[PDB]
Amino acid sequence: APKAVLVGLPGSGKSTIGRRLAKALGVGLLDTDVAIEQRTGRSIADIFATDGEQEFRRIEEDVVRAALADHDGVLSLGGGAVTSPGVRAALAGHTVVYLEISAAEGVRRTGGNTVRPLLAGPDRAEKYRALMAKRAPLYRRVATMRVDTNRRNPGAVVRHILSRLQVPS
Ligand SMILES: O=C(O)C1=C[C@@H](OP(=O)(O)O)[C@@H](O)[C@H](O)C1
Ligand SMILES: [Cl-]
Ligand SMILES: [Cl-]
Ligand SMILES: [Mg+2]
Ligand SMILES: [Mg+2]
Ligand SMILES: [Mg+2]
Repeated sequence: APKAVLVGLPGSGKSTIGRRLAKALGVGLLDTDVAIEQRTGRSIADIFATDGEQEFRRIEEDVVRAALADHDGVLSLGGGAVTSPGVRAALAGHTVVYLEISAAEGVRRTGGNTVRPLLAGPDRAEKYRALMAKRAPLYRRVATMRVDTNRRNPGAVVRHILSRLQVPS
């Protein structure tokens, strides 16, 4: 089972923190989005476009539950995985790190040409605030440690992480 599970919105640092936290703890990183593409042979975008979000969430839930059982390092969950009650259920008892980010920073950090079915222009900032508003309680419900990525250098938020895992609370 994973040493840590990372949850948060797109732009919250899951891939980069994942990377730094993993190096720090000395294990591998798995991203569930990558795992979905591997198992299905399909792009995330294609699944949403052709089969739709609900089918994506079912696939995602199965991949996440498997990953929680089978992987021993750091696991990063796609930003919408916590909307699935079965995912929240499976997270019970794990160490779960919520990477908190404000809308402005999150919006800035997601503004490239990455394909994002749920965060595509125009009015991306409105869409991001909507996701935040809906998902905030769900991240909070599952998380065992929260870290602020808004201002801190990454390598730092991670110190908060490696240090935190280690001592009581
Ligand atoms: O907000 C979402 O529902 C999604 C976030 C993405 O994960 P990241 O947060 O890893 O980009 C990816 O799973 C997909 O585009 C759906
Ligand atoms: Cl790494
Ligand atoms: Cl899901
Ligand atoms: Mg980096
Ligand atoms: Mg893809
Ligand atoms: Mg299916």
